[PDB]
Amino acid sequence: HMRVLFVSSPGIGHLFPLIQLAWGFRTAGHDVLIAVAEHADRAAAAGLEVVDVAPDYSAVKVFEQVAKDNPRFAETVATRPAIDLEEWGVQIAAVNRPLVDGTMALVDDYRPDLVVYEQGATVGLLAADRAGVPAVQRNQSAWRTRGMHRSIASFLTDLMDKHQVSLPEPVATIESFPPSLLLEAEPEGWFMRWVPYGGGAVLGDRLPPVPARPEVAITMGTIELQAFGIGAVEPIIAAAGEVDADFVLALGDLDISPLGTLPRNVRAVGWTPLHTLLRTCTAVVHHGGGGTVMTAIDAGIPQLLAPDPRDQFQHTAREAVSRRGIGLVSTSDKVDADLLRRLIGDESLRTAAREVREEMVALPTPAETVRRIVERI
Amino acid sequence: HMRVLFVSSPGIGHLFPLIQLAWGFRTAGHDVLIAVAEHADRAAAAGLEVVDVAPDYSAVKVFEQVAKDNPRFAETVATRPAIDLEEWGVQIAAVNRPLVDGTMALVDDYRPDLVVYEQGATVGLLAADRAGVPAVQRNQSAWRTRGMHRSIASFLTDLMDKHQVSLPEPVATIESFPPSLLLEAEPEGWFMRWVPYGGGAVLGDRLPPVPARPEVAITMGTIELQAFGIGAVEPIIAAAGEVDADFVLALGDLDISPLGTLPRNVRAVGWTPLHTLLRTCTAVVHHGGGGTVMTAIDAGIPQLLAPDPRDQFQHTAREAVSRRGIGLVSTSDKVDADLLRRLIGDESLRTAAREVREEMVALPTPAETVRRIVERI
Repeated sequence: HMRVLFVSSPGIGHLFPLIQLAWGFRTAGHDVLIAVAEHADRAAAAGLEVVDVAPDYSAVKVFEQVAKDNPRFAETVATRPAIDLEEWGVQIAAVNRPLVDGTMALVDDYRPDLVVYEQGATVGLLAADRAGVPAVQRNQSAWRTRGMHRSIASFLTDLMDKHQVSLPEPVATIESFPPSLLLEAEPEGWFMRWVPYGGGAVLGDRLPPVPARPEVAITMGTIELQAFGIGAVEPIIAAAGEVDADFVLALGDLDISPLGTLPRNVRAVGWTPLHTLLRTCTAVVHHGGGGTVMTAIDAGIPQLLAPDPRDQFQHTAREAVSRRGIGLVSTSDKVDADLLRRLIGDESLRTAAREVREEMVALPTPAETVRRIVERI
Repeated sequence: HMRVLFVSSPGIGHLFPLIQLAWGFRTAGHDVLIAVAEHADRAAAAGLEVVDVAPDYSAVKVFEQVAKDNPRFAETVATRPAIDLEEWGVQIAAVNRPLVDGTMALVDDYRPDLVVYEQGATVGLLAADRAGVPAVQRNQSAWRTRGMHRSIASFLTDLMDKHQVSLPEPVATIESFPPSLLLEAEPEGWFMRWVPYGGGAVLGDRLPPVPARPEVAITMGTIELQAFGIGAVEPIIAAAGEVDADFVLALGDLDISPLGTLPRNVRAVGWTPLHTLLRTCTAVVHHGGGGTVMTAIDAGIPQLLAPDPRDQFQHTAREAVSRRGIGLVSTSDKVDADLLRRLIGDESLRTAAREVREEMVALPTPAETVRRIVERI
């Protein structure tokens, strides 16, 4: 019987792919606690206990750290898209820094027997050293770890001296993507079936009705929405109204009006978990998160990755999708009618999506992975 | 791979002990949906998808329906404590009635492969018949099922004709209480380790501090409080005032001002999940729900059951706690200093509580139970 600690640093997509593992551990009878520094209420709403290890976290202070430690990062590495996380070390370090004091304090109080952390959260690894216990890493997308944690730690040495901690290696790394979506393996890389989680939902007095014609979903994460705004979507909706398919627009629960008068074959829909919405869908157009890519795979439908041109974090997803052939890649500004027509019509996309789905289902479930983890330690 | 439907009828204690099973199924890769008729938001806050199968549910329309089907009930059976759930058939039927149309509709749309329902939710069993699939029952306390479902169904004949359904037997019944707390077995009764669930929480910037002195938890549930009122607890606190020990008063989210000044050895505390609170407690005084009894066992501490004298559903819990010796029984009006002193000092209570805890922990976890259920079907 164990006390297990889940560590998630701030950033899009970081939290949710930990939930199934946290529940897996709880339903196996272990004590489970999550440490986060944003969206603590979101972790609670998955029925979990959460400690906010940095109530004073500030994206502005994160950038001041970077300006201090690498004055030229902003006008160099940051202007082009991430292809390797280690080169973003100075910044990931800046993100991890404000979490350190509180995480160390938490590890002292809670005395975890194990630490599970998301990839971008080196603090997870230092937490595991402070406790002297095994750490298990959780990957959200196609990003290879390589030397990122050493790079990151190099920018946190004052903090590592203060807490007398050193940098260990995780005993296992759990991928989100199936083998054929990855070209290079992680050290001690473990594969795990993706089980979509998007938050709980009161769906209504019934299940969402099955639509007259099976629809194409155009969806945008409420956090990806804040940054780029509604500007991105117009050119996609405009494209859609020139296509032989019915489209459904899932922009969360945002005011749909300032877009304008929606094309007759595009209908807006209130928020539901993505996986709920896709059971009635034939394809999906989205921003390009690894979570979504996988949730689309779970639906066995083809997809189109169309992030805004200014998203610096969409590369690794794109290559995976292109190379394996489960979908199409473009940018939000570049989407046209012909591309959407190809999404619905190019059968080789569906064949692949279905083939990968079959590949992913054969992989260990969260429940089985918990079991494998316990045995390994 | 299966679609699994969870059915919970209105009533204190009905929903929560389904959560661990729902999570267990989801983490094993299955589709999971909860059907409720009250507190749909609570089920969502455990990260699940919920359908409200009776948006117009009314405790008042319920009371009227029994006042029609059995006018003598309201002043006979309802005035003395349930010793037998079957005797309450007319009312349990009334409670299930408004859920039938919606649940039948849901089963047609969702096509579940398996139904899991809490004990007082006969509709679960009719839903399983509609689908032609196995049902598994979940018990929350010591109540024996015996002939309750047949008695309940006998009041729902018009609705069974309408939906062309018959009443099946569950293929298994999952107990909340461990063997030595039970005198009589369910047919195909299975035992399962209790893993406390009270809802997620943002605990703060740290874990609740370990207190100066070890404390006796005086607790009462938020919904339990809406029924009985906050005055039902003055006496217990007054008593505590006169005991050379320390108490922590935990009354959910409730405004606590109506109790006025508290004795210097009783301290109020904001809401956390029960299991979190009891980590540092040495004993617990509570209203007597089966969930709470089991959460106290999981803490391995002795307990005192002090329900309001007007709680008609207290009996089965009482006998289990008395007979096994894991705690003391009284009513809220009757609690005195000497009884509290006994709670803290009678070592035989701790020995038994610890003994039962060891018995419970050796039972199958919810993860292992899911696995047993799938094998059985």
